[PDB]
Parts: sequence; C-alpha cells; structure tokens
Amino acid sequence: QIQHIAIVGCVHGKYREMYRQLSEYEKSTGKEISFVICTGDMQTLRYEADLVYLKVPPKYKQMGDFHLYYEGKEKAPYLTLFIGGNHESSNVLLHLYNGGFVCFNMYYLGVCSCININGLRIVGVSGIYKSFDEKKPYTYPPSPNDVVSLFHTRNYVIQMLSNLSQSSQIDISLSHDWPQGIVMKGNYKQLYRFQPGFKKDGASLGSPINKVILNTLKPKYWISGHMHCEYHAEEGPTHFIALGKIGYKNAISYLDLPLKQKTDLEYDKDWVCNLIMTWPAFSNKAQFPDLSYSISELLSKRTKELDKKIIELWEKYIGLKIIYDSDTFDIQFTSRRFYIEKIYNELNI
RNA sequence: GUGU
Ligand SMILES: [Fe+2]
Ligand SMILES: [Zn+2]
Repeated sequence: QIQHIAIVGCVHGKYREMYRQLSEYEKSTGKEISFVICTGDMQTLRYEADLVYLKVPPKYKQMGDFHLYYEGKEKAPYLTLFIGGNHESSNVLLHLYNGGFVCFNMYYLGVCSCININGLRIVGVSGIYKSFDEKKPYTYPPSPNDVVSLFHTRNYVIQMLSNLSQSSQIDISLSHDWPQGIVMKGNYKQLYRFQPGFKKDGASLGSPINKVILNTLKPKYWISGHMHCEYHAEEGPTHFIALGKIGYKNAISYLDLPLKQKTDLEYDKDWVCNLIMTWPAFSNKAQFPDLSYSISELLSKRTKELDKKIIELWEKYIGLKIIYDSDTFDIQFTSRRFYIEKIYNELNI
C-alpha cells in the first residue's frame, strides 16, 4: 500500500504554477498525490498592506498568487503543509506561530511543531539561522520594524522538539535552510560544479539549529529548500533532500512511502503535551518565550498520567483533528493561547 | 544564498 507525497522547495508566491505542475504529474503518471509539503518562502500576503512584512530586495516586492487563494478566487487542489522561510508575510506567521490554516487546504506548521497524517509524524522548523537573533524573543503584536528579524530561527525550538522521538520515530522533518554540514555528506564535488558559490562556505554551510535537530531526532527524511538547487545526502539513517524554487526543474519531487492507513491531518500527541507543559514560558503575550524559564525543565515535568489528561482536555476544547477555521489570524492567536492556558491551569501543576 |  502506497502514498505519493509531493515535496516542494521554494514557492515565492507562484501557487498557480505549482498546482499546475502538480496536477500535470497526477494526469501524466496516473498516480494520486496524497498531500503536498513545501519547505518555505511561501509569501502568504493577504493584501497590499502585508508587503511591509516581506523582507526581499525591491525587485521582489510583489504580491504573488496567494491572495487569490485567500480570497477564494482559487482553491488549492491538495492539502499543502508548509513551514516559513526567509521570504514570508511574517506578521501572518507570527499570529499563527502555533500553526493554522492560512486558507483552505493550506496549513502552516508554525514556528515549529509536529503533526500526524496518514500514519506519518512530520516535524517542521521554520525560518533561517542568524546567530545574532537566535536568542531574541518574539514581540506581539507584529510591528513593521521586526520585518528583518521575525523569520530568524530561535534556538529554543531545539528544546521544544528534542523529546519528540521518544515514543516513536519521526518520518519527515522539514526546514527551510539546510542542516549545517550536511553539504559534505553527498556528492558535493558535483554540487560545487553547479553552485561554485557554496564551496567557500565548506562544512559550515547551513543552520546549526537544524544540524542539532537532525542529529537528535534522526528522521527517516529531512527536506530543505532555500538554496535553489537539487541535492541528496545521507546522514546516518536520514535521507536528506534539498529542492529548488518553483519555475525550475529541480523544485518538486515525490516521496512514495508505505501507507499504513489513511488518516486525516491530526495534532501530534507528544507535541500537544510539549505545548501545554511549556505554557509558563509563553504566558506573556507581549513577549515570548520567557527564557528565564528552562524549556527543558518545564518539559521534564511531563508524566504519563499528565500526558493522558492533557490529550483528554485537548480533544474536548480543540479536538484531535486539525480543522479549517476562518476567523481572522489575530483572533486565532488569542483563541489557541486561551485553550493552552486553560488546559495547563486545569492540571494544577 | 533574493542570506546581515
Ligand atoms: Fe529562502
Ligand atoms: Zn527561495
């Protein structure tokens, strides 16, 4: 039993072309796409005003196609899961830092998270690495000045995600920039012939945060974008796949994986417990996470009886299935935090 | 990597 998953590199606002490409493959080969995974640079600009939050060179200050899907003019034909890259409507993603649908069939995984679909556990890490921002908190509501920093990956995602392969393996992990040093684990000589600009970076190319997460979780697959080129490599048991940008040949590939059972997009139980147990570090909605707390210390208080009660209350107030909600994004920010706070306090810890 |  087989499922076919499309994996996409950078989209840069070219959604109609991406779905056209994807519908072609469905018609040409007769295979059915279960769902789509995109590794970032999604540019989910709702309308003109969101352009202030898109950090691009001036020639790329363009709306793209997403507003068509946001308005309902277009309908995304497949469920599309994505992380954020360095070219985003960063204000929208911060409202949805705990994940959410930006429009029908288009689900943002958040700053980081794990989801369940078709028996698979999928971990996403948004953004790109800059050492000088990796300790900065998020400030909310988003203001135009943070356009330059909102999409930089924070070190704290390492502690949020590190326990996630205790119960079971991670099937797929996504990141926008490559895990640092993985460039050396494939045919880099051939890669340097197509991208001679990479050679000077050596093994330091890529994000150290993603390197750590890769080494800790060892997913079956790690997918990244951002470098506008195809690449493959193997780090121990992990198959690494880098993808190009929509418009070129190397932008889309497909994973044909065993389908254990067909199952709708669901929240991951272990992620949900991590989210509830770290609530104290996130409780100040003007600035989070409060790193005076230890994320690891907070997560060390997880127990099997608390996990069971957390998932019971999550199913009650939110539900295990991830379902489309068309409230505005600032309301979704407040609502999801309202139930995390409520669930935590009901634990009396 | 259209990366500061
Ligand atoms: Fe990028
Ligand atoms: Zn890109």
